[PDB]
Amino acid sequence: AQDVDECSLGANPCEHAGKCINTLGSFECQCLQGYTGPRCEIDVNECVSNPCQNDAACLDQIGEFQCICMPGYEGVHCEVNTDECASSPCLHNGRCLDKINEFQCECPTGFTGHLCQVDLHHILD
Amino acid sequence: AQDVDECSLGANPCEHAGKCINTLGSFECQCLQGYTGPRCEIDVNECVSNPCQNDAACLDQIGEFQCICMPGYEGVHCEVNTDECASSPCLHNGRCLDKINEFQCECPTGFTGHLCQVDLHHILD
Ligand SMILES: [Ca+2]
Ligand SMILES: [Ca+2]
Ligand SMILES: [Ca+2]
Ligand SMILES: [Ca+2]
Ligand SMILES: [Ca+2]
Ligand SMILES: [Ca+2]
Repeated sequence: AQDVDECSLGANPCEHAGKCINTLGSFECQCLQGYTGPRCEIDVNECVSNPCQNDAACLDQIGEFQCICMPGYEGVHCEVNTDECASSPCLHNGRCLDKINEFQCECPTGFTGHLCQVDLHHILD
Repeated sequence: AQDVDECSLGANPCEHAGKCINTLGSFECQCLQGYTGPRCEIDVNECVSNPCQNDAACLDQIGEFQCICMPGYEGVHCEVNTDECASSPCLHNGRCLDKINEFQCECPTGFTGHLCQVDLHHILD
């Protein structure tokens, strides 16, 4: 069959607050974001297409995914390698190299270590 | 010429406290470590043979050299890459990888970041 407005019997036949739209012989559901199926029964797996980059963990949530980034990465898809050289950390005209969740200073001659702190022209004795 | 004991005239003809040994027609100097030359005049350059490894700075000193190591290296010749994994820093059965003046933790599934602190099996909600 059958001629009836399924949207007017009582409870909403569409799950997860979808909008019920009557048709002749059936009905249709206008689903909210993140829900699928004839009656919006399914919570879509937003992680199914592997959106999280750089070995991030994908969290399948309500109408969205969340990425948990590997250290040193950021962004919605963990697509951004954080720039550790942004604060220009190298002393004495050292050159900063960005790495993963860290930086490297390329010190000029006569200077060492991590931040080029040690003056070796200073070894005056 | 000439017949004379150069070691008995007065001052020591050998520099840098070398031992004066008389010979017929001359004399010879028995130099202390780090000195060379007929009269021990020269302070040997202990850095001449490039003893300092891994881009270390060589200091030419009295009868010895000293190496100034690049960060993460140690030893007389800076030949030792310091083992940062010695203290077993990785939490939750993470695997430690030794690097230069740093370490990397290879976390098992469900754990992140530097020391594998973050439990993601814990994202219970
Ligand atoms: Ca109908
Ligand atoms: Ca979902
Ligand atoms: Ca970076
Ligand atoms: Ca003599
Ligand atoms: Ca010397
Ligand atoms: Ca190391």
